[PDB]
Amino acid sequence: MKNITIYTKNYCPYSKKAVSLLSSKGVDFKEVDVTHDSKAFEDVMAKTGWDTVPQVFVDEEFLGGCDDIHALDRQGILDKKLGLKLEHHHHH
Ligand SMILES: N[C@@H](CCC(=O)N[C@@H](CS)C(=O)NCC(=O)O)C(=O)O
Repeated sequence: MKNITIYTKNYCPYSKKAVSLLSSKGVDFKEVDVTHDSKAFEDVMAKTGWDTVPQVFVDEEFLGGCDDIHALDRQGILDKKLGLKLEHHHHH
């Protein structure tokens, strides 16, 4: 399983919706609540240059926010990013 992390705040509808989407995918993931934690939020802001929640990561790859991960899903490429099963056809 990949290391999936989402940074959230408890008043934010968009972080709640992103968590919901991730739950809907059947993956395990770590939620880091930064509602009350300036240091943790600043550390992540330094990493991405983004100053909002949610921020979603898969093994150090930053996928963005609520809008971004929903766009990835419409594009059909969120599953792959999250570590869901890949199928390959082998031909001789
Ligand atoms: N369109 C963004 C919206 C993100 C956003 O506006 N987050 C707000 C809270 S609801 C925020 O991080 N405000 C700064 C803060 O709450 O500290 C997304 O898709 O993630």
